[PDB]
Amino acid sequence: QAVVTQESALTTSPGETVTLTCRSSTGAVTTSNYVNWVQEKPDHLFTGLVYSTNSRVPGVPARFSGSLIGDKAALTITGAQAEDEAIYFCTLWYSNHWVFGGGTKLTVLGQVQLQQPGAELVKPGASVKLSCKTSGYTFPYYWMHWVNQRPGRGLEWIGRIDPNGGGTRYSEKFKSKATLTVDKPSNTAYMQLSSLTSEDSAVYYCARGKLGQHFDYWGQGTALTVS
Ligand SMILES: O=C(O)Cc1ccc(O)c([N+](=O)[O-])c1
Repeated sequence: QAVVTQESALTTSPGETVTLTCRSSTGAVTTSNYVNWVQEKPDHLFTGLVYSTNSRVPGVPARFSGSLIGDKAALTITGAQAEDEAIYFCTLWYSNHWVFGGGTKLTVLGQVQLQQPGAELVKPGASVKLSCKTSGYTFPYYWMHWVNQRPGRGLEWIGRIDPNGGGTRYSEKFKSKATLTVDKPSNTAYMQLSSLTSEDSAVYYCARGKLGQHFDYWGQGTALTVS
């Protein structure tokens, strides 16, 4: 599997410009990798910033911009603000799966809603169905991705579902673990995990997508603990 590499840490000062980069171990990053940039703030708060290389997510401050610089993708912050101190992840599409970079911790010197329960404790060998209740957009016209993050580990794409017909795609790691469904009348996406083990303990995120536009809005995550 490809490895996506980002600077581990970078420092900027308020009002300066800083550029983060995102490299592919397979070769040059291209627009066919549909690179997306997401921002993590404390307490698992994810915000989509840029999708498909250079499109800014509506509502995101205009000082964020995405581009390709030679071999790699780049996120530039033009006039860093104090609140931009955060972890920035890129993710790349490799024909049939998403791979997240390891994230850059940026130090700054000095309507759409996806709703998830905060936490749930479950027993091993059981199954659990996690919910992602949406609002502020026409739910059938967008896919829903699911992503997890084990403690101290990186982000892993689980899969996605298209509510128009229920078509799914799963990562290799989750292809026999997760079942995605939707309930259109309640505009809710579901992820069921079966045969739970302690290694399933993680925060599970839902994130919106569709062809050409992925990970622009995120749920707050459900911290699932398997005893
Ligand atoms: O948006 C694109 O063209 C990339 C893409 C294409 C097909 C997919 O199934 C998919 N996904 O996320 O599972 C992503």
